[PDB]
Amino acid sequence: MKNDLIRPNVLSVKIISNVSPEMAKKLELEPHHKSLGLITADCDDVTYTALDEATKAAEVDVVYARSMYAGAGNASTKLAGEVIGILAGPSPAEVRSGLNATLDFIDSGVGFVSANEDDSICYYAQCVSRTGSYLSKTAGIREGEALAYLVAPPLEAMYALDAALKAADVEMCEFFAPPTETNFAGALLTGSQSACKAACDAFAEAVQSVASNPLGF
Amino acid sequence: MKNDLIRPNVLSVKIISNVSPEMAKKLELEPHHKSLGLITADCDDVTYTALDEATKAAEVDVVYARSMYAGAGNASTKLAGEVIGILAGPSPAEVRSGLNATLDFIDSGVGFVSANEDDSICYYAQCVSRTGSYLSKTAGIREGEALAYLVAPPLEAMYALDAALKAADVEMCEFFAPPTETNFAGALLTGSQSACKAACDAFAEAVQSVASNPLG
Amino acid sequence: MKNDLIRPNVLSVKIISNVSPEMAKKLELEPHHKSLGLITADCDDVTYTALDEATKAAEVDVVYARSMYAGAGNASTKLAGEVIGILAGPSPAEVRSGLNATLDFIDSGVGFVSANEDDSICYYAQCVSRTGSYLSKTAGIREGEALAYLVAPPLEAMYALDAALKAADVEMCEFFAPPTETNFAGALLTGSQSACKAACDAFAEAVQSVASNPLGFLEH
Ligand SMILES: [Cl-]
Ligand code: NA
Ligand code: NA
Repeated sequence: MKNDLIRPNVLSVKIISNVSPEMAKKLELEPHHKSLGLITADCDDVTYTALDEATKAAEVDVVYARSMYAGAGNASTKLAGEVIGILAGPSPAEVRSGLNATLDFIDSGVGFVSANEDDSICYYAQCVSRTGSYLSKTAGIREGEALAYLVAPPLEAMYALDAALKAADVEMCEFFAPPTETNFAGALLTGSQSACKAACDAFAEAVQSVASNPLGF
Repeated sequence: MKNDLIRPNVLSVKIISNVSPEMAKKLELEPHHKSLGLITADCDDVTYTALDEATKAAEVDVVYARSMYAGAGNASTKLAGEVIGILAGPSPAEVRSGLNATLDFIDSGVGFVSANEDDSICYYAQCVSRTGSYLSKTAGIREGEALAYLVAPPLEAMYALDAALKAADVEMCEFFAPPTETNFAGALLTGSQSACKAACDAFAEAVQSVASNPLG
Repeated sequence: MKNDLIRPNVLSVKIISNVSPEMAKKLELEPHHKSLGLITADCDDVTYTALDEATKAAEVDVVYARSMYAGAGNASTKLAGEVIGILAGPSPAEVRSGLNATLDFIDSGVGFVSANEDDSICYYAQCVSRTGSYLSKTAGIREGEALAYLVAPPLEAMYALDAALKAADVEMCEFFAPPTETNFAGALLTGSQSACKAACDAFAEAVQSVASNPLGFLEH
């Protein structure tokens, strides 16, 4: 239904001790990163937000994070979902803490929101009040600054990003040009917490406007 | 069934009147681009042809044109389809004129055509008699010159492109190396209108030939 | 079930005699690339291995080879599968021999293997004893050198690759970072034949290990 949360799910979790030199080199790991935590899930941008939160709760860095082509609904295998993330830390203890924090966030009630009856249009309008080390690096902002994390399907996102930019004193940090691997689009916007919230609200309203009247021009 | 039109459908259309500077930058718009026209549909190359047609009698530029991964049949949301296009113009009125032209073309009877009994193989063989500003730029020809816009699934397209090039006095301008985002392939060929027509006919026949004997 | 072969299937095969010069240029064909063999199939990495074999068996080069987005299961048309390969040679006969060698290999018993009961996790762990001209070029090794060709879905692959690198005296030549077009991941590793074989076995076991307990420590 409209305004329902689309529930995100974790599919697979694994820890590696004493990562191989070859893999460390290929992943451009820092010397302290001896352990890796792997995770996959069926919702990419929620998971990216979750991994960022994990960098606040534990001594881990996000060293790999990528989306799958055509989204979770089109996965051909059980554990692929639509995202893989890799946390790195000095030992399995730090990594375990980071994975647990990631899991907790994914199960916290955050998620994409449905814009219609059969949940075939949905969006993400998440105000991150304090970034961790991953989304702050992605956006090119100081760790701890706020972000509006806005994602919707391609036309909805372009229309709604424009509305969001006009509604608040925010800057465009990163543009996810359509298509992302999952055939969405969006942006990371920064500003005061107030400004990011205003942008989130305006984005949500604008996506809903297009969902309610897709051919109205 | 074979030779049936695969009807293209427009899914969403919206106009942005006074585009924000932040978006103008990320989209690399020109200073005279004040308004945007957004469109999505369930068939990309038809939409690209329609956008180009819109540039012919309206002051609009195609500033964004991208296809969706794995095509319209694999779309996960209702309005994504398999293409997004953005027109930019001096005003919302002129953008609307541009979109009106685009929509008219998409509904004109152009489209992908089925090559077999269950429509599981299809192709585009469109003679663009007179290009606009978009496809002429893409192919590297003069606005107003002709193109054969040829698209099919990957093996069929390679086989049929060779057939078209042998059949007609045309040059390859742009090659859509397999896979495009939709897992198709094709090319833009240029030449006289009669040569592009001869290319189109030969392409269609060759795609049909492969569909009829894919392992021979 | 676990250890079942996922049978690879060829969907289309065609020969172009005397390719038009216009095509020949865009495909980056060489003066002796006068004719083309085209093949599509529903399994990409087995086809890449097969095309590499063809370069040993016949006077052909692999001039084009790409995977389709989101894999064969999501193909929208009948013949797209998840891979297109193009062989080129001096004559239709050498291309014909090339394609015959490709087809022979694809039906040889090679393939992805299931890691679980419903075959929803699968992997490729192929020891190429002696590379042809295609995979050697891809890996940056000399033709004739051995490779472990390792592919699995993203988490399984990252885990099992790291396991294979620890298990055997191999080096990573090429990393297929997740996602490939098919939403898999893997690598080409080189070393002696026995070492590549050791990496393959280690890769396969590590993928099976994840498949048998996808949620790791959450499940203990
Ligand atoms: Cl674990
Ligand atoms: Na699908
Ligand atoms: Na079974």
